[PDB]
Amino acid sequence: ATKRYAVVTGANKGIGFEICKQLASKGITVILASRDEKRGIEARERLIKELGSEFGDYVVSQQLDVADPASVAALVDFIKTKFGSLDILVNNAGLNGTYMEGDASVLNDYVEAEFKTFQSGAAKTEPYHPKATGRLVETVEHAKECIETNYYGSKRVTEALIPLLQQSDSPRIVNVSSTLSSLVFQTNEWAKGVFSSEEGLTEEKLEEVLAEFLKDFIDGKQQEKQWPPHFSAYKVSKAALNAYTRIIAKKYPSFRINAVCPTDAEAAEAPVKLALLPQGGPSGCFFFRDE
Repeated sequence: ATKRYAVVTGANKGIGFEICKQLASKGITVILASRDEKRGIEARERLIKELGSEFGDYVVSQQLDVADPASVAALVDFIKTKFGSLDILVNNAGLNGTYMEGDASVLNDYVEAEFKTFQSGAAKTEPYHPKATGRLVETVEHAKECIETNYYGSKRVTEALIPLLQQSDSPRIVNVSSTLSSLVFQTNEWAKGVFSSEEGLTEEKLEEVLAEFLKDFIDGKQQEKQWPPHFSAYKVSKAALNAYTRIIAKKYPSFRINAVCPTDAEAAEAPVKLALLPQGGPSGCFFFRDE
């Protein structure tokens, strides 16, 4: 009933776009934030034409690069000067740390090998490239950008919007994570130890794991030190984001703050429900689709 305002980052396509669609249709006013201005503008255009001209006021595009303090800073001023309030933050902007060399479809063989780690719990530490048709590349620079967006970007956007969110009588923060965040994949036992702590976990300790991983990664010691052979930066940053979700969950008890692993409209249903979470929903939990 009460008019609400939401930001969804990385929302010009994919699941984010569907999150935006579903929030706007429930009467929420959505800020569609995207790394590129025109794609965000075009995404807004398609949503109102799909939803109806009566939603033109309920969807707004604003450019947002989460790795860029000035982009983040510009967005807070925009929400401040146009609306004055914020009730929902959905952190969906994210990077893989990976690309495919050669046949792009071999990626499904790499992803397949990872999900069989779920049904055996035996996390292999030696790299195994399923085909010579394609190769899953994980460069040093992509690992920095991946960590910088998935961890530091989300924290930067979250901390910048907390002051506005705290004037909500129901602030909701939703962090879009990934199944690869599961600790079954953390072959490095120290890092797994840090991430698993429920008491005495600090952001400084999280940042030490990220910095330590990036340094063994520079040094070419990914395998020496038992770091994941594939999706390595991706797994560590999204696992870090899960742990960070719990940290700020405990800091702000009046908020409901959660992470969720997510066609795209159905996968968007789980994060959208958490953005409209009743005041009694949990806080600090990792949901796979539906719990």
